[PDB]
Amino acid sequence: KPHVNIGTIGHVDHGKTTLTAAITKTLTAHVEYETENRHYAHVDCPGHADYVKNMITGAAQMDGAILVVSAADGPMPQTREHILLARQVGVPYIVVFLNKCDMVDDEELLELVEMEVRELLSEYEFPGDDIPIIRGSALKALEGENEWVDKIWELMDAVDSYIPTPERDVDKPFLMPVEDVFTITGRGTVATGRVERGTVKVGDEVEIVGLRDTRKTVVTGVEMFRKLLDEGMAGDNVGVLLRGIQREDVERGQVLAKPGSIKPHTKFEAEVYVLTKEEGGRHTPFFNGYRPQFYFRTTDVTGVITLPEGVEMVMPGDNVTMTVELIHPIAMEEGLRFAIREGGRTVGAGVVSKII
Amino acid sequence: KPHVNIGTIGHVDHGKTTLTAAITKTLAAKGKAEARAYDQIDKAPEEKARGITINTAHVEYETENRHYAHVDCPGHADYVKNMITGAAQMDGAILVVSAADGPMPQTREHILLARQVGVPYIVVFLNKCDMVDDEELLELVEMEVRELLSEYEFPGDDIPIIRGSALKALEGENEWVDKIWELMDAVDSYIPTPERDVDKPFLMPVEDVFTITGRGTVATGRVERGTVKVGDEVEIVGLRDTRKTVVTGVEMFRKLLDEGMAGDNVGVLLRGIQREDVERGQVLAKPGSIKPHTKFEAEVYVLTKEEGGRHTPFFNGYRPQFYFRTTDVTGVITLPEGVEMVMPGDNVTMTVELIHPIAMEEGLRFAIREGGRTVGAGVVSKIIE
Ligand SMILES: Nc1nc2c(ncn2[C@@H]2O[C@H](COP(=O)(O)OP(=O)(O)O)[C@@H](O)[C@H]2O)c(=O)[nH]1
Ligand SMILES: Nc1nc2c(ncn2[C@@H]2O[C@H](COP(=O)(O)OP(=O)(O)O)[C@@H](O)[C@H]2O)c(=O)[nH]1
Ligand SMILES: [Mg+2]
Ligand SMILES: [Mg+2]
Repeated sequence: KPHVNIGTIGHVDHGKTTLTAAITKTLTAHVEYETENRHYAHVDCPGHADYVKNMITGAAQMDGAILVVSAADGPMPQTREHILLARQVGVPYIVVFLNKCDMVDDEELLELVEMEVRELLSEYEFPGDDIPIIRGSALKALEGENEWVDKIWELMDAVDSYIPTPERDVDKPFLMPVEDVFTITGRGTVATGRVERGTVKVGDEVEIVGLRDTRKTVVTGVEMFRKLLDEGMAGDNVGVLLRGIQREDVERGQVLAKPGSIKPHTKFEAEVYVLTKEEGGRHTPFFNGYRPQFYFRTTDVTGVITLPEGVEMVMPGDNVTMTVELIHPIAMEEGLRFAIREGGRTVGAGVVSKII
Repeated sequence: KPHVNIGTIGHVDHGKTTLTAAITKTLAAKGKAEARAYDQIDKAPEEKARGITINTAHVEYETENRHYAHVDCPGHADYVKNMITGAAQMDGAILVVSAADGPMPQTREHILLARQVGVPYIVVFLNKCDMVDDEELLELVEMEVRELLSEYEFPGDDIPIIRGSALKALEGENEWVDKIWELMDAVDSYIPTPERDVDKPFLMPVEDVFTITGRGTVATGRVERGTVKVGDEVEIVGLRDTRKTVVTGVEMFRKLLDEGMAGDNVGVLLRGIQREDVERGQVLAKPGSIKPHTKFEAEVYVLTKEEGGRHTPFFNGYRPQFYFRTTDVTGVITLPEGVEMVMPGDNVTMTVELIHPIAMEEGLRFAIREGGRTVGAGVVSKIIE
């Protein structure tokens, strides 16, 4: 049965931890649980920076989120912050659990809160008019009341049907980041790496994207050492041979890809979290014009940072939306994670939020 | 064709993982390995020796002569645990020393651990010679490394020391690549090929003893090394005076076999032996091949709380249980000069005196147990007579 990564977002005390427990009983504290047609991994962080860092750099990468909103309070500023963040890091779908409905029985009051949640979701670019809003009480559900346990079921039905099962890596357009390039004596040039997505077979055309102008060629070999010939797929460590390609023609940090499926860019917006000293970062802040290294897949490229209008610095442990201009193009899409390094220290973790 | 377990040891940041990557890439260019990404060897997965977590990378490659399984580990604590209780004993090690820093404290500790766990042979890769062209400084570092090896009884005058650059080799610079070849020739030549378990002298730890009507007195266990068949002479070694007798049969699933082999779970029937003459914790062995001892030195890793172990230190005179193969035996610990207290998570050398003898030899692993939990993992480093 398919697996999906999700979690709970929304303002402090609105009920994420209780909902999380009520869901598990019915049917960064990780839990797993399953529905009839799907298995779930579920994250519930204890507030503040924990959400920021799981969402920018976490073990999972959320395929959808449950926004918890307390009927008693309405949307608060962390409700907004979390919706904004979700958009920034690429969370593809949101279902809402309107919680604490045991405390608010005026239907008219519930519809007010509902209207405002939808508007707030639509003010980022989520489709506020189509997102499921399930009325409930995680507390009364956890406490066994059949009335409210039923709505945990309704929530999980809405999760099953509205948050699609993510596209499997093997079904995506071929992509292999080039790890190294060398000549095998008596043979020729190979480009090695671990296939990230899709499938490749001898005779396929690929593009070599990033660092230099894109070129297209044909795959003349795919090898997994002493195990496999002619094909590879997501997860495989392979050497790829390419028609007409010498060592001067392919390098570490480029990618092999299905033609047209990914483009090179030098300029993008990203959401970045600045590591603390204790996390391995520096104690000093980011600033406009800072020119660290950006690590995207298998290479690192210098880039210049610009901070938002009227932000002069960003302190360790904080996050911001930054604009970046790289000195060389790199293959990239929205939602791609990267590290920011300077010297031998990881100073930042990012996700590409928009391509310019 | 012959298979050999090796690995890279040495102080943090000296270049172990970059060397490991460089070897795989060098041999990959000759169709003799899979080239392995530095970051995949560096970010080593977790392995799980019973409540103990060890971050361990495995690569494989071959030279003209042998197949190598090569281990590399991110942190000093991983090497501690790997060497004392990791899944593969090393048949040899490559000691990486930065020519820019010289020997450092993990350089010493790893040479010391290699000695304590019985690593047969060390070859040295004097790394980062791209940073150091002063011929005075090089020969100084090599003399220090040689002295340090000799201090722990390695043949510091015989040991090969290859001057290279892991980083330049990994980048493809031909002259540095040559030094990877020089290293692999030193590995092939100086690290001996280990004996196979089946060619070693028969040994089986006794698990249980009972009588089978119409067959005789049977000692069960799993054959560890060698082979056994009806008519062979065996000794019964440990816990009481050694006795020699004839194997009268070997059974598996209640049926008589032609022979039992390294790996088989068998019952060995023993001539002239009653059920009280043999017990759990004794070993059956090729006569003369193993001796019983009560006193030994060991290198011991003391588990943390989190691994299931103690939550307080122990002291000189600690008298726990020592679990050798199939049975616990009480022993008294004497700590070395200068060592007064041992904390959860420490590794130390100790002397032990058991209350009954056990068949043992240098290299034999054991657990230290107390109140039915494992508190330590040890290797017998020296027998004391
Ligand atoms: N009345 C009511 N209280 C709830 C409900 N769900 C949670 N709470 C309570 O509100 C407080 C905050 O809940 P919690 O799950 O920790 O909030 P979090 O900060 O979003 O994880 C706790 O006292 C909960 O027991 C509910 O459905 N109804
Ligand atoms: N200049 C130079 N640097 C090296 C060489 N070998 C490794 N390094 C660098 O030293 C650092 C540590 O190497 P690493 O292989 O991870 O050391 P390990 O902890 O012993 O695994 C890295 O920055 C390497 O790229 C070398 O031969 N020359
Ligand atoms: Mg909570
Ligand atoms: Mg390393």
